[PDB]
Amino acid sequence: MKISIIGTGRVGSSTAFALINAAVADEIVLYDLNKEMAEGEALDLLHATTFHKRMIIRAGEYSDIEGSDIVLITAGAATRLDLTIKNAKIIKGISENIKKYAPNTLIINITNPVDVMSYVVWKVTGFESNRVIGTGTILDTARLRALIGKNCGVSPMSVHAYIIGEHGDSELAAWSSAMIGGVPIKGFCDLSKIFDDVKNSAYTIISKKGATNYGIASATTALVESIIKNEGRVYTPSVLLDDVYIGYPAVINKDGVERTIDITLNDEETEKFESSKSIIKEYLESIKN
Amino acid sequence: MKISIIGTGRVGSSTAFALINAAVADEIVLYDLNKEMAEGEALDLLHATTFHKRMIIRAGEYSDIEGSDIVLITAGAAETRLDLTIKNAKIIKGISENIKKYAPNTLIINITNPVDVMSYVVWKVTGFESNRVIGTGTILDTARLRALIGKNCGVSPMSVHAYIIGEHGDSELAAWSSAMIGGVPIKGFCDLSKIFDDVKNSAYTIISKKGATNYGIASATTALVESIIKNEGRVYTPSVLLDDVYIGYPAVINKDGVERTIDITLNDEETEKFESSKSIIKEYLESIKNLL
Amino acid sequence: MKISIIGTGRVGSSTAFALINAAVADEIVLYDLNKEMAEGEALDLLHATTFHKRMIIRAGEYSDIEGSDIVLITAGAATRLDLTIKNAKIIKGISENIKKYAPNTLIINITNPVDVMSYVVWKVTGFESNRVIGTGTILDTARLRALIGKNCGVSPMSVHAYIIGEHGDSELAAWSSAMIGGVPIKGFCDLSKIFDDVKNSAYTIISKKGATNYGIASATTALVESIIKNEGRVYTPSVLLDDVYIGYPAVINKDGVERTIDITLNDEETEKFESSKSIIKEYLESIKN
Amino acid sequence: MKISIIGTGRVGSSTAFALINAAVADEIVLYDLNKEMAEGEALDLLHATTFHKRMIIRAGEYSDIEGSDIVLITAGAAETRLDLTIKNAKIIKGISENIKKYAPNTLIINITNPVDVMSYVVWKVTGFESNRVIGTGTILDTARLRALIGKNCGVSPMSVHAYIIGEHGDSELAAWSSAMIGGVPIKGFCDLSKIFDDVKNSAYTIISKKGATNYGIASATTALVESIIKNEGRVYTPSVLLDDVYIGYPAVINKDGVERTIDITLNDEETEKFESSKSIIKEYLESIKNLL
Ligand SMILES: NC(=O)c1ccc[n+]([C@@H]2O[C@H](COP(=O)([O-])OP(=O)(O)OC[C@H]3O[C@@H](n4cnc5c(N)ncnc54)[C@H](O)[C@@H]3O)[C@@H](O)[C@H]2O)c1
Ligand SMILES: NC(=O)c1ccc[n+]([C@@H]2O[C@H](COP(=O)([O-])OP(=O)(O)OC[C@H]3O[C@@H](n4cnc5c(N)ncnc54)[C@H](O)[C@@H]3O)[C@@H](O)[C@H]2O)c1
Ligand SMILES: NC(=O)c1ccc[n+]([C@@H]2O[C@H](COP(=O)([O-])OP(=O)(O)OC[C@H]3O[C@@H](n4cnc5c(N)ncnc54)[C@H](O)[C@@H]3O)[C@@H](O)[C@H]2O)c1
Ligand SMILES: NC(=O)c1ccc[n+]([C@@H]2O[C@H](COP(=O)([O-])OP(=O)(O)OC[C@H]3O[C@@H](n4cnc5c(N)ncnc54)[C@H](O)[C@@H]3O)[C@@H](O)[C@H]2O)c1
Repeated sequence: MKISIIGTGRVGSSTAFALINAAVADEIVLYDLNKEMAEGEALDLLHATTFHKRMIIRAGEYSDIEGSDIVLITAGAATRLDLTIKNAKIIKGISENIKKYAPNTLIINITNPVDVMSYVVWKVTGFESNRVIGTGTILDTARLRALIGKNCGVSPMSVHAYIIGEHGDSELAAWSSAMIGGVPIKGFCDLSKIFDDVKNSAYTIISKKGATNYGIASATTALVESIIKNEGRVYTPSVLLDDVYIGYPAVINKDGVERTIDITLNDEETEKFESSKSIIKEYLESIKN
Repeated sequence: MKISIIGTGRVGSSTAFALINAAVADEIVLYDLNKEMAEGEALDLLHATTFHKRMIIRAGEYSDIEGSDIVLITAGAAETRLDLTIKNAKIIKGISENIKKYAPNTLIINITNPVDVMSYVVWKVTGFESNRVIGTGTILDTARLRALIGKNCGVSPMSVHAYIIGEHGDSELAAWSSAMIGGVPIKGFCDLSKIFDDVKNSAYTIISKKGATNYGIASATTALVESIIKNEGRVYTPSVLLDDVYIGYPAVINKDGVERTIDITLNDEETEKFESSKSIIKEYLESIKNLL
Repeated sequence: MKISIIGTGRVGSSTAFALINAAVADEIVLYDLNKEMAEGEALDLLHATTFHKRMIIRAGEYSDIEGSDIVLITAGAATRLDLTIKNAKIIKGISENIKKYAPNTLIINITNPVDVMSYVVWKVTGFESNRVIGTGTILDTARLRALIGKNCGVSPMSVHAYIIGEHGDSELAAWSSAMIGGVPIKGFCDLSKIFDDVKNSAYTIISKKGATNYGIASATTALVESIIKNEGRVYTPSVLLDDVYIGYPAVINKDGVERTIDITLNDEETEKFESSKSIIKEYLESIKN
Repeated sequence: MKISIIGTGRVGSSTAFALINAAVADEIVLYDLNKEMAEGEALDLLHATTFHKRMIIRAGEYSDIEGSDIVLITAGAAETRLDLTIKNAKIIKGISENIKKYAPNTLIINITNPVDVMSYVVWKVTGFESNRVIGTGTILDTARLRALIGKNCGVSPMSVHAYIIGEHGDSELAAWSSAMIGGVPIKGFCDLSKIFDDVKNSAYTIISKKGATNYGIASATTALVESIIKNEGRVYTPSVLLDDVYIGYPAVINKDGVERTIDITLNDEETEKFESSKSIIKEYLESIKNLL
C-alpha cells in the first residue's frame, strides 16, 4: 500500500501523521514545492513510525509517486474568486503530473474550494470519475451525527443524517429523510442550531488559529481506510453528479466511488441543493479558460 | 471492571475467551456446579491473558461474584421445548436468587435458552429493574442479516438498517417494511427472503453438525458487553422488556443497560407475526408461573 | 493471507477463533477426519467473523489447503510411548498431504509430543527446516515472563528469560543468562518456584477440565502474527538444532526461522539440555520405522 | 482520565492530536498565553475526536487544570544555549508555580528544552515528589536506535536491549558495553557507531529543514503517557532524578510515575562520558539557581 501526498503543509503533514497512527500503508511519499520542508517533514514523520508500524516515509519528486495506490492533494496558495483562480492553476499542474506518473491511481482532493478543485482534477487527469473524489462534506456530516447522538443519547452509528451540497456555509442538511435507528429523527429525540454550529465552525477555527487541519486529516484518514479495507462505507465526498462535483452520498470501496445513493429531498432541500450546484457551476465556468 | 460468568460450559468458556481477547475487563470470576472444571477453565483462560491484558481469572463461589459490574448466565442444558423450558426455568430461578443475594446492584445478561422466556424469569426472580436485565435475543441473527445483505448489495453492514425481532428461533421475523440502506428503503437500493431464511435456520444446522453452537453467541455477547462497558448507546435487538414480556426488539444499550426501546413501525403482515411471537412467549410464561 | 488448520478439535477450533479475533488472515480452511464436525465448526466460526474482519471460513478437503501461506497441525488421537506411536502415524499422513498440496507453505505443528512430531513433519514433508516449526515452549516462556514481571513490578517486555528443551516437565529455564532491563535478574528483584508452577500447570489443567486449548491457541496466534507481520520476534519454538527438533530461541519472520540465537548455559543447564535432547532422540528412534 | 497541556504550540497541539488518536483520555484541557490560538486548536482537535473516542477538548485557564491526572509542559521557545536555558527557566518557574497551586496531586511530564535542566526546575519549583516529575529525556532516540539496530540485524526492536543515556542532545551516549539482542551481547549477534551518530544528529537536521521538530516527540510522549495510564511498568530513558540531577537514564514507569531507576553497568569510556554529561547539566543548574 503506497500513498503519495502532494503538498506537505499543515494539512498534508497532519494527514500523514494520522495515516501513520492508523497503520494502514506501507509507504508514504511526500511532495512539495519547498523541497527542504518536505524532507524535514518526512524525517520527523519517519521518527513517529517508530511507535506504530514499520513504514517507508520519504520526500520525493513526481516520479516517486509512480505506482501509488492513492494520491492525496493537499497543496494550496498562501477574495474567494482569487483563491479559486490561484488554486486552479496549482491543481492543473499537479493533475498533469499525476496523469503522467500515476495513471492508474485513485485521487482524493482536499485543496479548496474542494468541490470545484475536484472537478478540475477529474477533467485535467482524464480519469474515470469513480477514481477522483474530494473530501466534500465528510467532516461536517460526521460531526453532525456525533452531536445529534450526544444530544439524543444514542451512538452516532445509529444517526443517519447527511450534509450535502457545496462544502461551506451553503451546504445543507437533508433533514426530511434523516433518521435514528430507522425511525424519523423528529420522532426519536433545535436540530437547526446544531447544523448551524457545524457549518460555521470551520470559519471560527481559521479565525482563531489561522487555519484548520486536524479535523480534515482525521476525516481523510477515515475515507482512505474504507478504500484500503474495501469497506463500502457510505460517505458524502465530492463526487461527480450531473456534470459537477458536489458533496453527495456515495458508497466508497477499493475502486473508489462504487455508486451514489439517490436520496429524496423535499421542495426546500431540492431548491438549496440546486442553488448549491449553480454556485459551483459558475466557478467552473470562471476557470474554464 | 469485574465480570462473573455462571455456567462455565462451552458457551461460558468461549465467551470468557472472547472477553479476554477483547481486553475490556480487569477480573473474570467463573462459577459452575462442576467445581474442578471451572478451576481448569480458569487456569487455561488465565494462560491466554498473557497475550492480551493483565487480568484476574479465577473460579469462585457465589460470594466471589460480589461487586460484579456484569453477570453473564450461560448455564443449563441445550426433548420437547416445554420440557426444556421447565428444566431451565428451575436452574435459572436458583441462579437468580443467588445473584439477587450476592450482587444486587449488578447488570445481568442471560444466554440460557429459551432466551426470551429465561430473561423474563431472571427479571422476575431477582427483582431487578428491567433495564438491568437483558438477554441476547436476536443480536447475532440481526448482525448476520446485515452482513449478508451488505455482501449481496455491495455496501458496508454499517449502512444496512434492518432488524430481526420476536422470539429467538424459528418464530423470529425480519422487519422488512422499514429496512433501509443508507437512508433509502431497502427495496430501491439493491433475494432478501432467502437471506433471512438462511440466517434463521443456521443455528439448527450448526447444532446438527457439531452438536452445539458457541462461537457466534460468544462474539455477539462480547459486542453487547463492550457497548455497556464503553457506554456507547449502540442499538441492538436483545431480549428486552416490551410491556409485559421479554422479547427480541430494538433497544439502545449504554453503561446503565437498556436506555430505551425504539418503536419501529410494522406492516400488517409483520404485526401479525410479531403478535404470534409474543403469544408463544406469554403462554410459556403462564405455564411456568407456578415455578417463579 | 490463507491459513489452513488440520484437525478441528478443541485446539484447532479455539485457534481459529483467536485468529478471527486477531483479524490477520483473509481465509481459514478447516480440515478434519470428522467431516460434519469441521463443517459445523466452520459455520459457527464464520458467524463470529461478523464482529471482526470479513473472512472466508470453510471446511475443506486436502486440495482446499493449496496455496496456504501457513498450515497449522492440531490433530491428534483421542502411556507416553502409546501416544507418540499413535500420533506419529497421524502426522505422517498429514505431512504427505501437505507436501503434495502445499509444497511451498510454512507449517506450525502443535500435535504432541510437539518436539518429536515437528521432526516427523520436517522429515516426511522434505521441507527446509526453516519452514517447519513447532510451538515448543512458547507458552511457558511467555507465562514465566509475565509472572516474573508481576513479582518484580516490571513489564514482561523487559524480562528476558528463556525456557528451552523438551516441552513438558523436563524443560528448563536458562536462569544463568536471564535478565531484567539489561541487568542480571538476580540483581534486579524463589524464582524456581515460579518456573515449577509454570512447568506443571498444563498437567493440572488437563487434570481438571480434561484438556488444554486456550493457552496454546493464544500462543499460536502470537507466533502466526510475527510471521504474517514479518516482525522478527524472538520465540522458543520447536526448531531444528543438532539433528533434533527442540525448544530453543529463534528469530521468526515471514520466512519462518530466520536464525537461532546461541545462548550460553552454565554446566547444570547444559547437562539438562543435553538430557532433554537425548530423550527426544530416543522417541525419534522408536518411530523411525 | 484528564490531561492538561501547557503550551499549545506545534508540539503541544501535535501531542494532543496523538493522544486523541490513541484514545486513552476522557478530557484534554489546553492552556496558552495566546488565548484565541488555544481555543482554535481545541475546536479543531475536538473535530478530530469524531473518528476516535468521545472526549472533552477545551481551552482553559489554570483553574481548569484542577484534578488533572497528568500535566504536559510543552511551552517556551525552541541564540546561545545559556540564553535559552535562562529564558525557559523563567517560563518554567511560572508554569510550575501555577501547577503547584491548581493541581498539586498531578504527575508532570516536561518537554520544554533543555529538557533535563527544565525537568529539574519543575521538580524544585513545584515541590513535588521526584517520582511525579519526569522529562522526555532520550526516549525518542533510544527507540530509534533499537529500531535501526533491529532493521540492520534482522530482528524485532523488542529484542534489542540498548539504552541512550545522559544529557539529551549532542552529549548523550549509547551504553554499548551492556547492550544485548535476545539475551546475547550485541557484538556477537550482528556498524553500530554510525547508527548512533545518525540518531543523535537527526534532530538538528529536521530543525534546519522544516524549522522545528514535533511529530517524533509527540509520539514518544504519547507512548510514555500510555505506560502511565495503563500501569505497564515499561522501561524508558526519561529525564529522571539520578541522585542530584535530572538526566536521561533507564527507569520503570507505571501509574505512579517513576517506580525505580535501573542501575546499568558502564565501562570506563562510557562512565567518563556520562560524568561529562552530568557535569554539563549540573553547571547549568548552578547557573540558574538564583532564579529558582
Ligand atoms: N475541508 C477541506 O477540504 C479543507 C480543509 C482544510 C484545508 N483545506 C485546504 O487544503 C489546502 C492546504 O491547506 P494547508 O493549511 O495545509 O496550507 P499550507 O500553506 O500549510 O500548505 C500548502 C502546501 O502546498 C505547497 N504548494 C504550493 N503550491 C504547490 C504546488 N504547485 N505544487 C505542490 N505543492 C505546492 C506549499 O509549498 C505548502 O507546503 C488549502 O487549499 C486549504 O484551503 C481544505
Ligand atoms: N442464542 C442463545 O441464546 C444461545 C446460543 C447458544 C447456546 N445457548 C444456550 O446456553 C446454555 C449453555 O449452553 P452450553 O453449550 O455452554 O451447555 P454446556 O452443557 O456445555 O454448559 C452448561 C454449564 O452450565 C452448568 N450448570 C448446569 N446447571 C447449573 C446450575 N444450577 N448452576 C450453575 N451452573 C450450572 C453446567 O455444569 C455446565 O457447565 C444452553 O441453554 C444453550 O441452549 C443459547
Ligand atoms: N503445547 C502443545 O503443543 C499442545 C497443547 C495442547 C494440546 N496439544 C495437542 O494438540 C492436539 C489436539 O488436541 P485437542 O484437545 O484439540 O484434541 P481433540 O480430540 O479435541 O481434536 C483432535 C482432532 O484431530 C482429528 N483427527 C484425528 N486424526 C486425524 C487425522 N489423521 N487427520 C486429520 N484429523 C484428525 C480428530 O477428528 C479431532 O477433531 C493433541 O495432540 C494435544 O496433545 C498440544
Ligand atoms: N525532545 C524534546 O524534549 C523536545 C522536542 C521538540 C521540542 N521541544 C521543545 O518544546 C518546546 C515547545 O516547542 P514548540 O515547537 O511547540 O514551540 P512553539 O513556539 O510552537 O509553542 C510554544 C508555546 O508555548 C506558549 N508559551 C510561551 N510562554 C508561555 C508561558 N509562560 N506559559 C504558557 N505558555 C507559554 C507559547 O504561546 C506557544 O504557543 C520548546 O522548548 C522545544 O525546544 C523539546
